[PDB]
Amino acid sequence: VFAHLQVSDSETIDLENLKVYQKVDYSKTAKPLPLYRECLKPNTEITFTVS
RNA sequence: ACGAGAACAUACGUUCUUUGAACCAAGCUUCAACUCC
Repeated sequence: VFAHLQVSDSETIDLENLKVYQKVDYSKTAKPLPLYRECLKPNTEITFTVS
C-alpha cells in the first residue's frame, strides 16, 4: 500500500516564515530545556503534490 | 661376379573467402533527522 503513494516535496518556502523556539516540557508544570530548534511560525501554508 | 646397375615420389599451390557477441531489461523496492531527559 505504500509502494503506490507518490508524494513530492514542497515549493521553496520563503525564509521569513522561520522562527526559533524554546523547547518546553509540560508534565506537571512547564519548565524549559536548553534546546532551540528553528521551526516555522504558525498558520503557514506548505504545498505538496501527492498522488 | 646377386633379374642386376644408375634413379629424392619430386616440382607448382595463402585453411582461405563472406559474418556487429548481439537483442531485450529504471540501481531500484520499503524507510519521518528522529527519540529521551
